[PDB]
Amino acid sequence: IVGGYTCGANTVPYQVSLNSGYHFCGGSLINSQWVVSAAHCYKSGIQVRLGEDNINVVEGNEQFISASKSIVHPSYNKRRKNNDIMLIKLKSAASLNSRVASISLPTSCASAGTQCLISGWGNTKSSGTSYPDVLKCLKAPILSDSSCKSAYPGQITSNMFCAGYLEGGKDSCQGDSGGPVVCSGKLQGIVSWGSGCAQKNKPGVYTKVCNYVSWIKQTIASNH
Ligand SMILES: [Ca+2]
Repeated sequence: IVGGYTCGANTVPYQVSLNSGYHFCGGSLINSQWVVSAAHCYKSGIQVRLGEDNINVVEGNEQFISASKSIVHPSYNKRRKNNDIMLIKLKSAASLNSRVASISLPTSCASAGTQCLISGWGNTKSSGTSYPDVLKCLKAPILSDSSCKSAYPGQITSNMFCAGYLEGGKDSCQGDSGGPVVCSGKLQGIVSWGSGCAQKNKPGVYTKVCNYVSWIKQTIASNH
């Protein structure tokens, strides 16, 4: 996250870190056994780390649980980043508490101008790299269809929305991928892609979670 602020320990209790001996992507806990992240985050050997603040120090409240299933959308297209969504099933159920909590899936799509909370341990610099110990946060509005598509001619599908700031300076970034965009208490976005980070006229682009709710429900139901 570029241009954000320190969330404070466990204030985003559905934020998880995906770890393969290092932090590489975010995710969102949607029930005690399942995480939503980005398809582009797929790899084998995924460990899910819940209850994190400082990802470099054991502080208490951490729960680490291996992914037992990693399910990339069957239509995920890598070059176009279309359908950038992945479900992770945890080997065992997480213990849910004030510091490890699920986030609700939307019941409808959000609108342009809606203010959301985007969070992550991703790069904090739009020029060069700096990685934070503790979870960072950014409030950002959802942009109009027209603005999103002007920003990224060719590239915007209906499973994508832009959120953030055209003047530059405030964005998600590398390492935030798969992480949450939460608006009015609902998971509406998944950090997906953008051209650099926090660049003028180039806002972040996010997986449109409202289109995937039935797919999410169906995939879980059939992976019992
Ligand atoms: Ca920790």
